[PDB]
Amino acid sequence: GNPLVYLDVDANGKPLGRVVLELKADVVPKTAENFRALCTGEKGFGYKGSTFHRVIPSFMCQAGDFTNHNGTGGKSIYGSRFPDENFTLKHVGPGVLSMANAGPNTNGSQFFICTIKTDWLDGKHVVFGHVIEGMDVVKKIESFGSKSGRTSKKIVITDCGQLS
Ligand SMILES: CCOC(=O)c1cnc2cc(=O)[nH]n2c1C
Repeated sequence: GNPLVYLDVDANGKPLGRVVLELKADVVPKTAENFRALCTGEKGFGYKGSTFHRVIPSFMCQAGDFTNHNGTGGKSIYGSRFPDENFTLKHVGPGVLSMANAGPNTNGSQFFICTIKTDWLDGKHVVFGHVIEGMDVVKKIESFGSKSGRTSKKIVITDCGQLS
């Protein structure tokens, strides 16, 4: 079946809890596999210890830059970037998991979790899963963002991996 993965998240060094994500490998296998392996760290790099560096209330929480920790970096398990697999899944509401990018076919490791429907990203960002459990953690993260995206607490993925 589709992978279930987890992110355990701290804010200012204290645990907020766990976000569980379903990865829609049935729709976007290459994109799901990238995220799954970055969660386990099995290629020798991944999300463990990295941050939510850009968080905008009433929009989304972005993370996954495990190389530069600021939005300029990250890399996929395939190489630095990989193509947009498809745009079939849509940004339908809070809890959608989608790939950040800097234009067509620039997926790396950065991702975002929506806290609202973000329909204008349909056809531009590859949606590849959604929150199964832990929206409360997502709302805490969101509450530490700002209009500019700068966070007001240090939000760290302390642990991550695959549940199934
Ligand atoms: C994977 C591509 O990531 C981005 O394009 C990106 C990453 N981080 C930030 C912080 C910010 O304020 N803007 N920002 C952007 C546009």
